[PDB]
Amino acid sequence: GXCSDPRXAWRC
Repeated sequence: GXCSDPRXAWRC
């Protein structure tokens, strides 16, 4: 759920 998290989304 990396692309689901706002801060992890930057790496997606």
